[PDB]
Amino acid sequence: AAKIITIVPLVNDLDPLDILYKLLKCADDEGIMVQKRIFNVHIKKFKSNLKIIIPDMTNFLNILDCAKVADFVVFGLSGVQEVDEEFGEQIIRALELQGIASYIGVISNLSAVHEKEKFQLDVKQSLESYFKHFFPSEERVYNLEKNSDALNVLRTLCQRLPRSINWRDNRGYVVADFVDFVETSPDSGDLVIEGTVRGIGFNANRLVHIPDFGDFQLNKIEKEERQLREFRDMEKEDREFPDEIELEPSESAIERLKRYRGLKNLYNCDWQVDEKRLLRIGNYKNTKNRIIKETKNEAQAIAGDRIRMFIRFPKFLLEKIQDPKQLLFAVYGLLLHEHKNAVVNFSLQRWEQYDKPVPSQEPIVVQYGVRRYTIQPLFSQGPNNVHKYERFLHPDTVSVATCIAPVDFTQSPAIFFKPSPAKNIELIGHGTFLNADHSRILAKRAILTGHPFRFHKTVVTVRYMFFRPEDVEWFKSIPLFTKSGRSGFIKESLGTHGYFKATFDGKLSAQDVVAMSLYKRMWPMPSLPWN
Repeated sequence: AAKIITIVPLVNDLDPLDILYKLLKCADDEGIMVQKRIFNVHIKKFKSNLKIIIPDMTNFLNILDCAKVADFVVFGLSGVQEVDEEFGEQIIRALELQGIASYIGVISNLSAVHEKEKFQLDVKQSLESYFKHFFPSEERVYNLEKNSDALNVLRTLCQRLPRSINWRDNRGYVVADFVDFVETSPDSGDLVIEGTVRGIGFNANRLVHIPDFGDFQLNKIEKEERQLREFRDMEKEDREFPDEIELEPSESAIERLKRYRGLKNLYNCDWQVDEKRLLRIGNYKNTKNRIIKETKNEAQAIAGDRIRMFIRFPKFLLEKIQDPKQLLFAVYGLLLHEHKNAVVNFSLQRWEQYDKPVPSQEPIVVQYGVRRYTIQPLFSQGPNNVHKYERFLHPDTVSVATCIAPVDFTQSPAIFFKPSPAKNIELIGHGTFLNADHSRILAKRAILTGHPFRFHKTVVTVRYMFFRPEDVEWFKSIPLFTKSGRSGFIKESLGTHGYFKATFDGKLSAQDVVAMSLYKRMWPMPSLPWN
């Protein structure tokens, strides 16, 4: 069974094939050297097989995807060019946040630094400290031009036990060496795949996932600036006045507040899980552990088995499949029921240095594990089982983004992004799949404020909350409060423009602000896959 190595140059001045040559050369075997993008090589020197993947370096997602399947990631650093904040640095961060196995840093490049040798070494040392910043396990950064440093790296790749990646190792996966098709019906056929099994294995009675194609059945197994400023302005509004609603004299409160219900305090909410065909799960923690135990047991092809895998595959997709020795063709097992949609909950924290606002309900993409979906999330905070909906992702804390997507039964890392011609993509967030839990109720608050201005001992009279008597009358029965902590109730309508009379606990002043609080139940939205 081969160790999967992928080479990731963190600077565009580095040629990935140069790193490969230097690594291969320090095995005295000119029968390796003469030998488009994914290579199987024997190392008769450490008696080891390596499968070396060079991603398409001009596609961020392809990079991420080669790194997923990797046992070792070899990072190329540059002696003369700085790592780019917007590209290579982001590769480092995306690589860790999605889950990375083992990793080693190299320079293929030192001689390009045309300065005294104390200087060159101190550039290496500075690369070692930039690297240690992200990968503390990694003291040294290996000079691939010094033979004995090249040999070190090679020996490690061949012999050292790889680190593990939870989400991908608790499902099965395979990197395809050969891919061929076979007709069986007019509309479809068998996509035949050859590779070594990794992970927990495969069972023919299960589904299989190919990015970016979808889920498939197994037959058998053989051995721009405009939108920004508007969202920015709404973010500022919601920020200064949450969750205020300002009625105008012209409009109807009955019609504006149409889906809202009376509710002061959020711990007193007694909404059921009623109606606005999804999977619902008793306890997520337990069934997760049942499913993984189950699939491990029922597996028929086990890590290290050479496999011929027949996948029920439609013909119109054949056009999109490209050479498995040039781009990566990988196949991930799905666990029981990961095909089925459910009310799902991720966690989410802004990316480093991400300024732009990220509002609820807006098209965003998640990668979680290997899957990628366009979701429309509802944000809220970390109680009594109901949570305050927040219209915008808060500034500097972790939130819960809930929606309807297919369940994940590892607890895959999550990375959130939009497309944006940067590196054709815009990285906005990161977190992990927490949950299927349709008991999480999302409630959106609305605050109406009014000004008390006449005081007859017991009775205050208030204006500019409502602007029509018939609005005052519709909402008569919702409790009032003041930000100073008093509690109240509307007595009667007063006049014709929404003045009302209200009685309260204590005495109020004309500095006091009286308010009314309403909540609207917020329903998780559906999502669809992304390619």
